[PDB]
Amino acid sequence: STGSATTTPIDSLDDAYITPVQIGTPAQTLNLDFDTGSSDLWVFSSETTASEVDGQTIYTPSKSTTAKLLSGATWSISYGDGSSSSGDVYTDTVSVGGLTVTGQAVESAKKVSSSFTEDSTIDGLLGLAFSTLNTVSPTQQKTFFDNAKASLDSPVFTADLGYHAPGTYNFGFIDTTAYTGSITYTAVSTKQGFWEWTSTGYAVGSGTFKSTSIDGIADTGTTLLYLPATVVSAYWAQVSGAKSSSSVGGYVFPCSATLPSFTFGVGSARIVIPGDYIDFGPISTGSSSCFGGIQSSAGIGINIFGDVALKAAFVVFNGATTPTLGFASK
Repeated sequence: STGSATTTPIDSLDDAYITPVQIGTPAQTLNLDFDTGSSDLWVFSSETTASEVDGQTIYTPSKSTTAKLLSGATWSISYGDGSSSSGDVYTDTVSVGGLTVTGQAVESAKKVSSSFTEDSTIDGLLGLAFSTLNTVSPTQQKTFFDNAKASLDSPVFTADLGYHAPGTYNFGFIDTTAYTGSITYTAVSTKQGFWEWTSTGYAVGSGTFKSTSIDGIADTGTTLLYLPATVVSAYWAQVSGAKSSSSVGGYVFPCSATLPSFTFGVGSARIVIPGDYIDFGPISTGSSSCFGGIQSSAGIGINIFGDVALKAAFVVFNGATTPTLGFASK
């Protein structure tokens, strides 16, 4: 089997992407944030505290004839951005772009943190990291991909995120029309439950390539590119007027400035992030100060190849017995 679904930016800055997901019988369609940096499929629901729901579409398990309580199961998650959610668990039928999993754990939120409430466009998350990170207790649950894997034509999914435009998540096949050149595959460590890999270096604009190992995660659920402070400083030093603002919480730059591209290494191959992808607009409405899309990972504890990086490539998440990651230009 295979599946193919369009993913759509939530706003004009590509702050996140939402993909429609069918849950239950008859189908309830929710727009979920596909997150290769986590491993829970959780949704706003009829059980979510009413004051914490503000425009989201909810899953109502009582209206699904295939929903079954996962008795005794609870879940609770906190994300790198400080947001969180928790609740109980049902199993139900979940379909993405034509691909159907029966008995998928659907984690129903009883509580969500303010950032989730305040974002009306995201109805939940669909985790695509390794199932070892799943928070369901007492019995850890499998991700949608893990459940589908054995049935897929090939045990892979791909992320093809658009710049200020829709893109595509495919399951079970590689669309050879969706990228240019070849796909370069690189080793993955699953030791932290992430799609963790090592970039071979970077360049800033037309500058020479610096060969240096950068361990980080391929994370579709993180908006920006977070790299070591040395790398980030080298980038922003090439932008007139850029500075790190402690009050704002990262590098900002005048929108009159021209942003250089940023290249990262995948083996001997190179992915070029165009300068425009690194502009995240005014820090506040009407401000001449713009927020940068490359920021320091110092104090996160890990480097994150988030959407800024991933949307510059066609990315293969290869879930073979020894997982690997593939990157192609497009």
